Amino acid sequence: MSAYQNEIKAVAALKEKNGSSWSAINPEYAARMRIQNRFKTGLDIAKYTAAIMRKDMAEYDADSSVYTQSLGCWHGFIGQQKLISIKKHLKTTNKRYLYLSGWMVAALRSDFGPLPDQSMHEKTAVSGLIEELYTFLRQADARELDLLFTGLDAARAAGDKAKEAELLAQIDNFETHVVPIIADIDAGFGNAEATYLLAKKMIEAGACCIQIENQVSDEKQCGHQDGKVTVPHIDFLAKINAVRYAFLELGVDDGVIVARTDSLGAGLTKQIAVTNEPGDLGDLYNSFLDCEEISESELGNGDVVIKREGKLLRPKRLASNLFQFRKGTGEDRCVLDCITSLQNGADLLWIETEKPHVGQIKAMVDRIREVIPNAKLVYNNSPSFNWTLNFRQQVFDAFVAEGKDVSAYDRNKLMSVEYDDTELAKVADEKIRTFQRDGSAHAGIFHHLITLPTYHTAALSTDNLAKGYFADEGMLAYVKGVQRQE
Amino acid sequence: MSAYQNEIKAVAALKEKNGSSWSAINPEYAARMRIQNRFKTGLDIAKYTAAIMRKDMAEYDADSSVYTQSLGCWHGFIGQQKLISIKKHLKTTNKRYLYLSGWMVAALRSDFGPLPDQSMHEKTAVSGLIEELYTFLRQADARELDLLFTGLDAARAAGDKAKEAELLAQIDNFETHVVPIIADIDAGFGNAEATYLLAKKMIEAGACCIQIENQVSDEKQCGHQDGKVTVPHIDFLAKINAVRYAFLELGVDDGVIVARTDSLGAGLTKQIAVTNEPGDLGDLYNSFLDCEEISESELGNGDVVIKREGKLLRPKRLASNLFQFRKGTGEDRCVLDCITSLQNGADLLWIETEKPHVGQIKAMVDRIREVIPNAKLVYNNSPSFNWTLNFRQQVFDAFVAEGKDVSAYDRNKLMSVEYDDTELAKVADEKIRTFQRDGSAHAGIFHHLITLPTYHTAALSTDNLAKGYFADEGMLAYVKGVQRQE
Amino acid sequence: MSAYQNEIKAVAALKEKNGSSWSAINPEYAARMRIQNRFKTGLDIAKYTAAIMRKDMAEYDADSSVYTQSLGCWHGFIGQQKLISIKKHLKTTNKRYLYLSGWMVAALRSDFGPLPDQSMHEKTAVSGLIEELYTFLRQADARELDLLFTGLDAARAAGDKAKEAELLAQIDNFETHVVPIIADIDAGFGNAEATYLLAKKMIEAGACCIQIENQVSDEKQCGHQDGKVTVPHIDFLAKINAVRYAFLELGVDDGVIVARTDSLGAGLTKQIAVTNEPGDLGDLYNSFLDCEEISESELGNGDVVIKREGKLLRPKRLASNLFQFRKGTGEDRCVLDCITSLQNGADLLWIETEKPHVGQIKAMVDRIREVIPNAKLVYNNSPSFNWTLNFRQQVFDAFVAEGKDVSAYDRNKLMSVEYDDTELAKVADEKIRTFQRDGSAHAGIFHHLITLPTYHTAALSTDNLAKGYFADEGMLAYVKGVQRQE
Amino acid sequence: MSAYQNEIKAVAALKEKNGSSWSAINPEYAARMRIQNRFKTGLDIAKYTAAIMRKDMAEYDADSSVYTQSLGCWHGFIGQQKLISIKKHLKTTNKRYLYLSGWMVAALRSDFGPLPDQSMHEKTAVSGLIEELYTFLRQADARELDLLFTGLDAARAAGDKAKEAELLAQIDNFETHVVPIIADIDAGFGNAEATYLLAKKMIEAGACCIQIENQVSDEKQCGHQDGKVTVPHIDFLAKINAVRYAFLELGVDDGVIVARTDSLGAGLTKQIAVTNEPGDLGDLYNSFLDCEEISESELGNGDVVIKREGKLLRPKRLASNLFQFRKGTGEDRCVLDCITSLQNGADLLWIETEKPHVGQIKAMVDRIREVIPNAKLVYNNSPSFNWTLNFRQQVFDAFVAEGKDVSAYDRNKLMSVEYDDTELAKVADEKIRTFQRDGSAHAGIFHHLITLPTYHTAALSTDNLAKGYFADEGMLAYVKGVQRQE
Ligand SMILES: [Ca+2]
Ligand SMILES: [Ca+2]
Ligand SMILES: [Ca+2]
Ligand SMILES: [Ca+2]
Repeated sequence: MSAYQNEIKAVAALKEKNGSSWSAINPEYAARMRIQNRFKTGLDIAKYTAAIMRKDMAEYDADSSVYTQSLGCWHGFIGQQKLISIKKHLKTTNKRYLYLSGWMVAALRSDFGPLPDQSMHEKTAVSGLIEELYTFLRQADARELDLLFTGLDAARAAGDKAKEAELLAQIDNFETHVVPIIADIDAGFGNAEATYLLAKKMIEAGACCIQIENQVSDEKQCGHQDGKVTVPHIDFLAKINAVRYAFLELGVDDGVIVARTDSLGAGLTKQIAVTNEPGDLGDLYNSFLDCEEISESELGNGDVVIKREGKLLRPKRLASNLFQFRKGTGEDRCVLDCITSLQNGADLLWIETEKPHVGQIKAMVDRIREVIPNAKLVYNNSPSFNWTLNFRQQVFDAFVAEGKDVSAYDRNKLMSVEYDDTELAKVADEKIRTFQRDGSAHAGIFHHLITLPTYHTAALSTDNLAKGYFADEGMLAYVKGVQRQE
Repeated sequence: MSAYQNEIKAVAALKEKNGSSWSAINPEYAARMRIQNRFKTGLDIAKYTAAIMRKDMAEYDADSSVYTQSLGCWHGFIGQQKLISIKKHLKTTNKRYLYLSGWMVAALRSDFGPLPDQSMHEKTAVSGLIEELYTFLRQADARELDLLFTGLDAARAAGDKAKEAELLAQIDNFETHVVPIIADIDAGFGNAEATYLLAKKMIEAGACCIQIENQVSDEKQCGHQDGKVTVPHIDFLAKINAVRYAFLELGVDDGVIVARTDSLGAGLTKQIAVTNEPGDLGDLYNSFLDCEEISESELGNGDVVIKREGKLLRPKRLASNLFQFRKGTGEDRCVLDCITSLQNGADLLWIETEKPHVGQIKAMVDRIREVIPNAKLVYNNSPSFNWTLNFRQQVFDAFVAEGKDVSAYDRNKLMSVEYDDTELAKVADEKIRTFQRDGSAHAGIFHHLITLPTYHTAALSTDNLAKGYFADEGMLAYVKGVQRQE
Repeated sequence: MSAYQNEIKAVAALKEKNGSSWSAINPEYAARMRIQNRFKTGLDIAKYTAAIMRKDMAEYDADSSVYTQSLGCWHGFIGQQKLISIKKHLKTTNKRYLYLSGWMVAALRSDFGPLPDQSMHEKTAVSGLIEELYTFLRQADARELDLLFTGLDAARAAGDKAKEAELLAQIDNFETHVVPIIADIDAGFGNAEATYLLAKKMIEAGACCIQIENQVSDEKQCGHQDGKVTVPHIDFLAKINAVRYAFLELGVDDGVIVARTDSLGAGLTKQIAVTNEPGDLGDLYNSFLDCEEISESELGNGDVVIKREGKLLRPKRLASNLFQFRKGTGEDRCVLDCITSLQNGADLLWIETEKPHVGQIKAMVDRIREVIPNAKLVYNNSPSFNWTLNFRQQVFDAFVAEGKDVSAYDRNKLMSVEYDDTELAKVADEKIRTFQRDGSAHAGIFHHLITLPTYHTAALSTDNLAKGYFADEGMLAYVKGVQRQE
Repeated sequence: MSAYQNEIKAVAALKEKNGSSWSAINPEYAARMRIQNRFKTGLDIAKYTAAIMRKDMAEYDADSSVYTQSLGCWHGFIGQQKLISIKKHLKTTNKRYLYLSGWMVAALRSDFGPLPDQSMHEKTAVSGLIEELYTFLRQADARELDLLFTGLDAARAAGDKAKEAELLAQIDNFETHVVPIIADIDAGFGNAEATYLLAKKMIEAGACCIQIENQVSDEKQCGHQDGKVTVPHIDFLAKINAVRYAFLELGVDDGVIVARTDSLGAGLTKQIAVTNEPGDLGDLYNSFLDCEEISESELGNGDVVIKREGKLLRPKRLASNLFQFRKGTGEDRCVLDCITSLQNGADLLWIETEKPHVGQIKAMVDRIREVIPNAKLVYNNSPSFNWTLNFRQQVFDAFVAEGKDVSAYDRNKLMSVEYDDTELAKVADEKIRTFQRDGSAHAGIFHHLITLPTYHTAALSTDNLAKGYFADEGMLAYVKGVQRQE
């Protein structure tokens, strides 16, 4: 028997048990409400979506062409219209997820108004947006099912048996708009206990996947090129553990943790790591510090020094009480971070990079996979990269191997108003088009997202309408720009 | 002295008064924060914007070409990007307002998820959105002023006196993003006391203008063409009075009330109005009831009858306990509604119509203005009208006067895939382009809005990106669709 | 195996399945978190508590001495301390519920500040308080279980096997603080669809029982003694049905609906009920109208008249457009209301009375039970009754039967500073003490509550401390008044 | 002219200006609404209350008997009933403030449910409670004024001119329930920018006084007796500056900053302070570190050492990466903290102590006042001190000076069931009663508060009712315990 039939039977039995006092209750109508509300709680969503993500991860492991994608959405309505569009044009939700952007929560969803991306807003805005996204996806299910039940009644009123049968099949095979979300928790908005508390609220809202990072965003030195600040592994691993316990408490056994490393762009640290024996994680972290040998006499009062390899050394230290890593150690620290995360409870990796470059990320993933062979990445196709410059430049240098042409193209004015229609341009655009496929084939990327794309699409579409409506076009700007497209 | 200078002086004096304990306080830095926060409370916004709207109403009275416009915005970020676009392209905020759409609050901003437009959501979502819109507009001011103060410091560091002087002038003449809002309160979300309470919260959030309606939206009969339900004038006038007292309590002497009538599409009423003498408002309302003379013997048990003009008559009554107005009385009731509103405390009118038709609205406004000569309308350029059909049809019939052509155009397939490039089409589009101007010149329209335009622009722009990104275009859909435009 | 053991086994198996990457996860620690979070969602609470209430209703049906009690609580902390006190002193939660007072939500929990009890506040404050109450009860469970697991670890560290065994038994037999709540939804905060929407949110928050009323609180005439306003049964029954569908959609098959009638104190109605044949519910409702025969000539213009029993009659009508019921029909209308509710989907009754009087309520319940023999009441032991006056007066008149004494007691100054120690006083206090038992034995009362008792206890306890602390007692007022008691 | 008269005149003039369309507006009624809403925004409250606190601080400086008091309140209703009680019994609000307890926000007001006092909850709960407290105080004003205007109308209806005149005087001299609040911001819930953002929201809600602390509450080692963790002065001073800029931006020139030091119970620090020359604040902070001289050969790999007074020393360091201060340096660090705070922008001090002991606090204040002679304290009369033990013990040892008795009293069983009626007990209670007066006379205490007293009073009063109501007393527990007192 179908889910719909089973629910009609179930409500009819309650009606019978309760007798004539329930005479006004219509069992088929109640059944439709039940079918229209498949996911009654956020934890039901979290368990359902966790299983989907685990299946997708296994299918990617078997075939690197079968990867997953998402766009960051800053409101339930934006997520809803994205999933409606996916179903309309692409016919299945399979391999499409939501992304919860901490940047967009800070920029758009705080009671404080727009804030920078430093975990300064009220942390309930994060869990609030997850719940909102799933409320809107569940309502999209309910509306489409209601339309199907309306057509079912119309088929019945016309005695059309074939159409009734096709609609009942569409109802039984209905594809929910509810999909997995990768939810950004920043660094947990506090210590490990605070991380657990927030993760728990995010999972109760429906999240099957939590992304957590090893940086201290509120200590960035904007005046330094690599001004981000990392914590020792023990601090970050404790937060991974806190997120795991939130999943476990709630019964989401399959919950997914994405460990993000910011080490590539982080030249600083607040702490010197505790170390108990040489070669352990504390010692490895401290090994990257930029030190100098200063005689005990040449040392300033209050200077801080560390014993490394039998000598007392002075790590370079800013006025802000931050210590510096040696230049050029970003990649090495990322690889250590990532291996350590997968060895200690993370499920997926995120390496924050400064440009979209398949070879660069492949190099790091190859080093990681010589230790953890199926290590999988979530990759931010960042909206703050200038994709055209990066890729025309990338295709320029790919020429220089046997690129005859080279001299015909400057390399400094490549991004231009008009280098269009050139081979470098059509090829650059093709490399952009295949970037995700190529990174998933060669650099272990399981999931491709853009963090804040719908910030820009909402701004642009508002500007494009306002620009006409308030000026000579008046209502024609709306009719042409909006009404004619839909 | 400029506002900026005055604030530097003011903070320097406090620093001096407090002595060396305030040595770390930088008076110019504090002054910039004060300049960046011109509107410290919502009531400061409400008073500032009320004066703007009153000025605009006076300028429209003197010159019908000088009208005002707004688009409905469903989030602070959408309102913010609209005002940023206005300033970028059109160089002034003058004559541009915000509109708070009750439909979009119901559809998008409730803790219940999407709801129909029946005042069923939590009413604090309405005031919450007003505050959010003004938080985002105030932040846009702060960000642009911060950029100007940054350029001021750079001019000073370069010893560039002319540029320093130009920037100080740009700071002193800065045009705020804060503009008036026309805020939809539906029918007040309750009785007159409840209306006052909500209005007060909306005005405290910054609203200088409240739009209130005479319908009972939660009693619509969707099964009737003119299924809306009105209340007797005494009920509606009490709510106008409640809104006035909220403005007065808060000191917003100049607050604006828009009285919306739904009578054109309302064929029903729940109440029979109390009347004390013939010809008063109660009697006029009841005069429009659709009655029939039934002998006391021919009357059903429990039937309800009214004495009109010396006879007992039975008003037509639905099973839902609603009474029917005579067909064709919509316009007459609208004119009575509107005259009554302006005679009893409203400032502006809104006549809800079923199509964008200048002659139709002019006819009603002419009747109103023979009593109230400067009566002014707020006109919803409704997004649910098919603008192309309506206006090609309107231009078809404008031909038929001496429109030779007529026979060359069907009138039933006018809206078409390809009647484009015809004279009827180019002319229809021109009529759309000039619709607002023409209605403001001929039909007393002070303000033109669209209620839910940014619902559609957000949906469309999300669909247009998703359609490519998740299919073969991948990142090229974002680079082309988004990054290349901005 | 115990729940605790089963959860340790379950987490150990996941740890084994996942391998050394989960080495830091402690299965017993995770198991404790699971035991400490028995009720992971509000719907789990609603189903658990609904079964308790159904069991209690059956046990009351078998034995009228086994009734249930609650106190209204206005904050999660108040509910929590009530349940902690119950467990400490009375050793079981059995037969004790929570009550959610709509009056206290209006007075205390609105974003508007204190409001009168007219459903004018934001309706999400109602569901919000249910969730808060259950959050605090769940946290009380977690804290007490954490203390038991701490003692378990201490027993183990001391090698005390008997104590370890007793603590494991206390953990396996732990009695949750989570109990049923009777949740006031007023009249649904809107129409039937709105009622469904709010009920659904209240049930998702944990409520197994919803109390809904047939009055229109925002139309009370405070200037009339019996100034409340009722709706026809069809309107109220539609709202009962809406609440049932919310329970059914959510899978809370056992959900309980309390139908409250306000007819005893309601002399008015806004509507004249639709009636299709004599004797139906519409006709019965209209039968109670106070009408007068006026000749068609003697009738005012616009007067409204109804055909009852072959004649045209004019129901008495206020300027407010409300119709009057005949005096002395309150009880008859209550009995009709109640029978109708139980015949059409309600589970329990609430008859709002003007004084605590067992005989008065028994009279109505006897009439109801001659139709519905097991009809059960929820009875508000109202805090706005003067219990001492009512009951000394009640005991005075119980004397007058063969009460010799009568002359020794005035009857007008009975409530007095000093009629204490009299037989009338000690007996009046005893009648108060046994009031609930007696009403449950003789008047069908399944549940006794007080609506807003913790409003008064919080006010009193704050006043009693402030009165001393800020005056000569200083810190001694706190030490004596607070610290010495606990 | 009175405020009331002036407002009647003001509204009558608007009515006249607007003409007959405002005929329904009653100017006296509107005037009453204005009088009933004296404080239209939180910033109006903050400026009004800041001036009160500054006046009180000056009056305390002139006379140490004129000090101020508050009780922590966890809900607007609790604060409201406290101020109502003050006005009823003590006839003026003068010298009584509110206290906003961060502990009670964590324990009671978070969306997460009860949390420990570690700034882990959503920070908007803090500002939310300030706004709620002032909403309830403003409503208490409105209700009492409404009662006075009702009596005014009754006097007029009786032609009683003397009573009309007395009521108008009571209206013109009405004492608002709105008083200053000392608002706990913990350590700012983040860095200095985050502190500013939250302070701004708290001041906009009405707070004229912000209390900020130098500890890192989320790093406490509960396993250490003095397990709190401090930050170097530069970090704390930056947060003082952030709070000052919030006051200044908002125009609250008179805003008060309370700098709380936790150094007395803090034996740890996460950071070693940056120092530029000997004797500066960084060097002074580091001077308190507990170091040991270890030969470069005897040092572990990765050990951290500091140069102090020409030698390399190893500060004691926990596995948690925290450094230890020398035992017995708590008082010295408190005195440095406090002097530094008043020298760098704080207005008042708070020294967190472990027992209520006038001599102990006087000792520290004397050291502070030899540098800052009018330094003033806010003193927490902590509810977690056992006041009876501490003070019977204090009075026991005050005997031992020439206390003959000594031998008659043990000193270990002093707190007892029955040492009552002894001279030590009556004297201990008298010392408790005069503790605040004595500390204000001898130890510079301007303000005495209890942090979480209404947590306990609400728990106790709920338990005391539940204990009877649910057991044999039934309704008599409410009538006796509640109804008879009020
Ligand atoms: Ca992030
Ligand atoms: Ca509306
Ligand atoms: Ca109620
Ligand atoms: Ca604190």
